[PDB]
Amino acid sequence: MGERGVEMRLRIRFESAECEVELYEEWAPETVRAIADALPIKSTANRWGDEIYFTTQVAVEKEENSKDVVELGDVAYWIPGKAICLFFGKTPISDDKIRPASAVNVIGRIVNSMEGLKGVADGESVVVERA
Repeated sequence: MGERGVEMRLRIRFESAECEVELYEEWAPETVRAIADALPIKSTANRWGDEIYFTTQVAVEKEENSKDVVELGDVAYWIPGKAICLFFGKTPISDDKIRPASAVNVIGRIVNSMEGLKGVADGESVVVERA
C-alpha cells in the first residue's frame, strides 16, 4: 500500500490491439499520481504514422524530465499536450531517426506484451486502466 516506487504499471487496451507498460519515478512521483488517478476511463485514439496519441481529460503539466530522444521499444508521455503516445516506428518527423516530440517523458516501456499496436485502425476507442 505505497511501500515501493519502481513498480507502477498501467494497462492500455485497444479494440484491435492490447499492450502493457510499466513506469519509473525517473519522471516524477508527483506527476505519476495523475496517471494513476486516471484509471479506467474512455479515450478516443488518433491514428498517425506508427504513432498514436489520445487525450484522457487528465491535465498534468510541469517542467521536468521532458526528453526528446528514445530507443525502439520504450514508451513515453507527451508533456506539452498531456497526451500519451506509443512507440513502434517513425513519428511526426522520421527522416533518419525517431523524433516523438520536443519534450516528452519516458513513462517506461512495453515488456510483457511486445504487441504491434502501431497497426491500429484509423480512429478507435481507448480505455486507460491501471491493471
